[PDB]
Amino acid sequence: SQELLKDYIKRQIEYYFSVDNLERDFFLRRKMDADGFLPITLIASFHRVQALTTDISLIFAALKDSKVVEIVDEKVRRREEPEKWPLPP
RNA sequence: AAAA
Repeated sequence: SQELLKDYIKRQIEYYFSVDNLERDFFLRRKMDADGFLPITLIASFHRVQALTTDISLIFAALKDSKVVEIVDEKVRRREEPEKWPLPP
């Protein structure tokens, strides 16, 4: 239900944080802090996430599971080697 | 917003 919806949200966001996407996603990388973190509310605005939900708690819940990303407070980053990805704004 |  919401469980199915959470799975779609989780895999969509995991794609954004995949190496294959990051190698070409200059916008996302310019919005990273030096440690790789982005506001979860920024990710929430992306078209394919917004299509699935506008419920921020479901977005947080969907990412709690994830082995691809790490959450610290309101921010999210790729778990593996996040500091290699940020770019100048 | 060529899955920012």
